[PDB]
Amino acid sequence: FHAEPLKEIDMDLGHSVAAQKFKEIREVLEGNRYWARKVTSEEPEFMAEQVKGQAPNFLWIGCADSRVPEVTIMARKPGDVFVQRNVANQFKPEDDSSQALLNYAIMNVGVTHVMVVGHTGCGGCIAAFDQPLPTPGGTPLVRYLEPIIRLKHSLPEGSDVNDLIKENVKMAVKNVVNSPTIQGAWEQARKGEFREVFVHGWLYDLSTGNIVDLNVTQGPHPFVD
Amino acid sequence: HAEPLKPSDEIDMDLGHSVAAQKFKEIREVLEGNRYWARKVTSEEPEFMAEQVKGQAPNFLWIGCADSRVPEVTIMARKPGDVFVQRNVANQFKPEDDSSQALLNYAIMNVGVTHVMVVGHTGCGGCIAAFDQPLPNPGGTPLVRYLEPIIRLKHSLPEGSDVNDLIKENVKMAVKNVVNSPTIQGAWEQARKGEFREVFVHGWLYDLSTGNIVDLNVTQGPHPF
Ligand SMILES: [Zn+2]
Ligand SMILES: [Zn+2]
Repeated sequence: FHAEPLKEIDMDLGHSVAAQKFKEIREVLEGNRYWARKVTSEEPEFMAEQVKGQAPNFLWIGCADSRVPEVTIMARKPGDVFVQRNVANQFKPEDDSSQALLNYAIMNVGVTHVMVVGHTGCGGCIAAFDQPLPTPGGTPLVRYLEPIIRLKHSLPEGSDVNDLIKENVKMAVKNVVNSPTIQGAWEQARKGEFREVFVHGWLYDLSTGNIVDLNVTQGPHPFVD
Repeated sequence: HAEPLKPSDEIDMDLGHSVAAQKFKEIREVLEGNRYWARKVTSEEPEFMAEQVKGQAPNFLWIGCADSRVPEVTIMARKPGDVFVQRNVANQFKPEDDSSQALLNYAIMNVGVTHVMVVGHTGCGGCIAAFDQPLPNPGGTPLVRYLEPIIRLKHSLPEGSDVNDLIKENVKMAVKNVVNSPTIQGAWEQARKGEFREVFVHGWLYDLSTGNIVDLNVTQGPHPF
């Protein structure tokens, strides 16, 4: 919603303790100062429009991996893409976090397209790839990765890391589709009570920089062409 | 002598694989933007793709909000490979979640990050939603269940406190939660024994009015000063 202008809060980056002690911190904050000056002057109305609220058309459900920033790789702007990022782009149906996020995207800010986006070189999948099925689960990671481990064990023999990565996107897509939020949106949309919303599964290919559609899109109706 | 196909033709052909790009101009637009981006990067930076294929070594972990107006890489003028990211509604880091705890630990132990920034933002709908709420009859929709700690926080703040006050305190609460994490504790105790690099936690506030990131100066490291 509506941002109220700010107000001890101190804007001069000369007064940031960390920026005084760490070059890398100063660099990033100075990067931000320069970004803001630049944008303020090439689109004086940008900051003003964004203070009013947000209307992203997309929700990106993606991985924490530093190589996969959604706005850069989709060449978008702030305000285009509502985002969840966690390790190995999971959307667990039991998770309040994820259901709250998905419901808010769709019902409160007006998202139309939901993309689950995996990527090659995904350490979550690479790590799940050589685990045994749980009886119970070593670390927070192995436990968190349980559904991806189970998934690995349902793959045809000779399947590689990229097959796991791909099926993990499709599994997240199914989890999203089976949420109350989307099932509810689709029930309404079918009857013309709500806009149609779509869930997509994509894979970002680190070797090319290209997003590849895995074509597992679903909407309120049979999605064929 | 034979000329390559022009980029726009190659891109149209490349996107033929995507059913949805054939159905939604919005989707085609984002996949075209991506392809133009990837072409450019590959041309200006012939070995970007090569290095990112090999692995990642970000110095930062960003713990931020899903809000579409707050993409970390854009507003800090960074490149892919610089920032490992968690994004959820209103930038929570719940100490009992395996997902957050696994992400944090993976970032420090596996990925090698040195700085963890909790970043809140003005106009935060997560905070604005928890400002209105009475207290846990134990939570009437999963958003309310997810915003409990912020709902709690809200009721502890002095009378006349506004949204921006809650947003700031939410960052500090999150920072407190990360610091109290087993991961941070065990990096800090290990570091004080001169066995691990020092890792630091910061609290930032992104001001949508100006585009500036405010350091709230709540940085913690293994030692004071
Ligand atoms: Zn990943
Ligand atoms: Zn927010």
